[PDB]
Amino acid sequence: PLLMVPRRPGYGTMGKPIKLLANCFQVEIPKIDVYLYEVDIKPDKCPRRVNREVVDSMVQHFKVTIFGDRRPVYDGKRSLYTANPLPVATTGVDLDVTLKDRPFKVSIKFVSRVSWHLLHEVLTGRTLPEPISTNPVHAVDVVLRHLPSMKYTPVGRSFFSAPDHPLGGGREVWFGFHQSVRPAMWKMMLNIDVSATAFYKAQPVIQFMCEVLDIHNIDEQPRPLTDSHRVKFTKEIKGLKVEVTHCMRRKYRVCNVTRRPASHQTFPLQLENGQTVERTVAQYFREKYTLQLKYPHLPCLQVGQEQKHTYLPLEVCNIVAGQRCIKKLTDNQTSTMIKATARSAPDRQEEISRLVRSANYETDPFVQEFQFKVRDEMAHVTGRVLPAPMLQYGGRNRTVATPSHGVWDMRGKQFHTGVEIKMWAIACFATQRQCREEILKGFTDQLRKISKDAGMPIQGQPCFCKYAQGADSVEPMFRHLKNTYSGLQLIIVILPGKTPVYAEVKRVGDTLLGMATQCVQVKNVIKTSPQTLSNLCLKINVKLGGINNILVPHQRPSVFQQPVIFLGADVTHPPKKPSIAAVVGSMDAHPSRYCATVRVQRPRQEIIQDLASMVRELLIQFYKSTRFKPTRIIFYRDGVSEGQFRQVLYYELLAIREACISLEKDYQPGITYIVVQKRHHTRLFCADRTERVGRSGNIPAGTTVDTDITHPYEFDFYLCSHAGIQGTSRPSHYHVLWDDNCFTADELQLLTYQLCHTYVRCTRSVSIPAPAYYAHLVAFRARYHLVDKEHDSAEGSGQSNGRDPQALAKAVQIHQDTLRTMYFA
RNA sequence: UAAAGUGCUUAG
RNA sequence: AAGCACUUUAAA
Repeated sequence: PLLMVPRRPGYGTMGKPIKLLANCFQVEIPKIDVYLYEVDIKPDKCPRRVNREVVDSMVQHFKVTIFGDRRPVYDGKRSLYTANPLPVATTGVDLDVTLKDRPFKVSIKFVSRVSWHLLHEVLTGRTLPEPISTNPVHAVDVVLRHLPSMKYTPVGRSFFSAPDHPLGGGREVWFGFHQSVRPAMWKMMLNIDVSATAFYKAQPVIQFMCEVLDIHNIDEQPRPLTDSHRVKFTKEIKGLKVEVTHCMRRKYRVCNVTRRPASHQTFPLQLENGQTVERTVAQYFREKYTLQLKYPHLPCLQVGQEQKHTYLPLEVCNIVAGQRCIKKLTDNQTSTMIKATARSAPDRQEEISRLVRSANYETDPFVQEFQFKVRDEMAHVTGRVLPAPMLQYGGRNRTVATPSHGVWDMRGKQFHTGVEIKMWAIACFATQRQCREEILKGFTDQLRKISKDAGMPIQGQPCFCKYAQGADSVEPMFRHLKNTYSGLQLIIVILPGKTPVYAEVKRVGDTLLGMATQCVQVKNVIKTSPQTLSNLCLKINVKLGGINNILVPHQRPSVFQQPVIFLGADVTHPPKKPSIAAVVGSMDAHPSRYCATVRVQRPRQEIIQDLASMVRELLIQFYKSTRFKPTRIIFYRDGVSEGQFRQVLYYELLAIREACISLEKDYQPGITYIVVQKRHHTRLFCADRTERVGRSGNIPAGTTVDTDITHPYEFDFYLCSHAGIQGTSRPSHYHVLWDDNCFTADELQLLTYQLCHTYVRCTRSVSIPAPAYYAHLVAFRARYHLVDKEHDSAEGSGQSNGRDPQALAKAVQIHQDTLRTMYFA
């Protein structure tokens, strides 16, 4: 049966009101039935751009019969839309279109009609809405997307165009926007955000090579390139598109570069009657084209197939404009781009506004034919700044921290329940020359002092201290350390940086060894900063079950008046690699301690294939530490795309239902299902310049919005719960997909904001609630758990196929000592 | 691998 | 290529 998403149970009333601007723009649509036609192109699986050009040419030539004065819109797929009905029948209409010259056949056919009248009735709330191309909001999206997709180079939901800001290496940054539409209160809204990316600069291939290899001058010192030069240049040119200047335009896909120059590059010239004349490329272009090759000492692009084997000098080829860099940018290019692409919050807002002001929607033919009117000014909103919760730390005095501006420090505070660390070891995978014995000795001295001042005094001398240069030497070492020492709290592995040592250390200490490990980079060991040490101590104390702080028992919502558990779930995708799904669960009464379980799943699967069992295990452990039955389950979810919300819900909800049918008997606790997501393109700004926080100029921590830019009838809200420091903050969006607990807007909003302050790894306000963050961490920890076994699967005699049997599910299974604990930090 | 925030990821 | 990069973080 169909599911029923609960509606708005009310709006929020808590917190200081604040005026805001938003990138959402209103859209006037007529309450008119508009007609949808299913378009099929006969050469299948083509680019969307060529399909768009096909239909444009079709409309150009076939208006005498069919389209006439109309100007339909097309999604690049099997969806065309038209304002007035079209003079074609139920049966399809096959038309021929021309475009070396390869024509297409197209079959357009009416399927149904979408009523924007029903949409207008939904947005105003006059009618209750819940009793691909067939929904009307998608048609609005297509109408608004049609024009920019002809003027600008389209990527995904976004649009770019050429400007000049060289990144280096024949690359440049193209600016542009992201466009999206969504139904909000009273009006369709249009999201427009600023984006930029990397493209190959359009220029002669001579200069592209010149810029790739940094041969600043080649004219005056004419040099024939090298082996290393050629390898790098082939790496950077192989796969790209080039145009030929000696023939009007002529475009090829370059697939290799010759090993030898045009002077020495010989091919069998093909004569009529199948005759052969061996000739060199430079000779060929001299005798057929009357072209004195300026650089015949330079190699040639091989554009043709293995049968044809065409050879073009770099001298005549240009880089075709409009090809985006897919291969990873370097460190240098990344730094340069973020130097150029960085915008603070007010800068970003004053960019978006001028951009949408330049778009001139009033003079867009495809907006005019559908009687659209999009608002030119940003959306004015009013939001509420929630009150941050207090946190009780421990010690003799029981200090309490008041988080100002979504941040506090542990300086002067102690853990609620500190732990003594009696037996501990340390393993430097750095060399003797990287850190002297004295360096690590002082490092450990100050770590011990700061730990005692944190209320968690790590006591005594290191039980073990030894260097190691072997990645495959961590399995023996740990084994030794497990048996010689009985009751070892933890070890520390100091690392030189990125290394497989970390992967195998985590794999052993979490699956084989089953003991606590804290890894530290050498620089932080040798350049000591107390803040780093304090965060390390936080992670360690949590790793030994020590509760850092608790949420003040007084300042809490009424939901805590009953045993409640808190769950966060996340799924991470391979890109034929396995997918990883993790779910966590609070173990204590106050939301600080979490256990977790993790499973492996089919690649590219959004839904969580197995859920009930996982929830089962979690619930069990809750009883084990609570002896109580959780009456309310608060499920936080991240990962599901907006396209596939409800059906996932069904299984997941019926899974949790199932997981609660098992425990005891006649057990139906209150389930509340919320989906968190940070991917959206809604960005809220301060309408009052005075209230911008920090140099970034963001909104304050605790800002929430429940009004005219949110959902018409479903229970969603924005909560920018984090200190915005760098640029425009990302307001995490929450959407209530289920509530049996019947909670008001104020209650759930402030609960999520409080959960954003209960993060153990950081004495700050984090963007999303703690269970979701922990689930993400569990996913990544399992991802490292299943890295291809060192010196066994890699380079098996370059990728290696996985082992699908249940041993893969046990390669992610955690040693029993490390499963019940918070090894996530 | 002290951490958070951010933007490039990477999805025709 | 799961992984980069930058900014900030225990003076008073």
